[PDB]
Amino acid sequence: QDPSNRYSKIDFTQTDFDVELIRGRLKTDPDTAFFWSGRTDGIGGMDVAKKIAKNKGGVTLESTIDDTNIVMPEWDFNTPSSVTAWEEASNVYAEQVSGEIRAVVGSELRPGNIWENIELPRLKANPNVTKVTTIDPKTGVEKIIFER
Ligand SMILES: [Cl-]
Ligand SMILES: [Cl-]
Ligand SMILES: [Cl-]
Repeated sequence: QDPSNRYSKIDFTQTDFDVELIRGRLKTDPDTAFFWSGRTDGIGGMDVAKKIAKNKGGVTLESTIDDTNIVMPEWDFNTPSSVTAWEEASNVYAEQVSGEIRAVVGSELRPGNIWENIELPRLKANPNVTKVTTIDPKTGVEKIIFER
């Protein structure tokens, strides 16, 4: 659970996934966490979210995973173990955020996307979250979708 134990490589393509081994590495500083899902007019994805987050002084799930020396299984909608691993990592990341949260959300989302079905409900249940603002991945339009 220690955020400073963040240097030794944890490679989940070579070991069994257990989210409790990375709970500390998934911690974030307040008012920095980003989420993302979907595309607008084809524009979006994990890399657009990473660029937007880093330009605004924040982090994403994937940037946190990379920066803390974790390798996740390749996500594939038809490989159950990788679906479960990403769902659990997303849930623990979301459990631990605080303050003002941002999300790069496209107008077209995949069925079963983790944002609508896992992460956003977790954030609404998180008393430490004070605001959720979406950012369109193509246009940059921002909307406050939740403010407690
Ligand atoms: Cl994903
Ligand atoms: Cl859905
Ligand atoms: Cl997803």
